[PDB]
Amino acid sequence: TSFDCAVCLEVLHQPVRTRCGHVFCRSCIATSLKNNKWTCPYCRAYLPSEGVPATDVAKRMKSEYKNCAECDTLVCLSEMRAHIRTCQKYIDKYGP
Ligand SMILES: [Cl-]
Ligand SMILES: [Zn+2]
Ligand SMILES: [Zn+2]
Ligand SMILES: [Zn+2]
Repeated sequence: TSFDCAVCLEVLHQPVRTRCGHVFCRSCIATSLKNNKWTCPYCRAYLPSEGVPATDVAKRMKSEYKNCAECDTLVCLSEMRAHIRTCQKYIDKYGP
């Protein structure tokens, strides 16, 4: 599915595309590179940088809605991170 992150598996937040064509949350690939420099955490390809903002994916996420996995509220994908931040059922299940 075009809208999940290949490291955390949640709906993408600020999607970034790496030179190898993998798409991750900006913070997810930033933290991966902090620990294991110059490597894609999904396919292990050489990365000279975090990548570029996946503005095609960000655009499409504005016109997509999906149910939160934990409370079933229909949420816009662009706003899903903000939803799970304060979703009590999510917090119940995964912790703060
Ligand atoms: Cl709803
Ligand atoms: Zn992520
Ligand atoms: Zn990759
Ligand atoms: Zn929820």
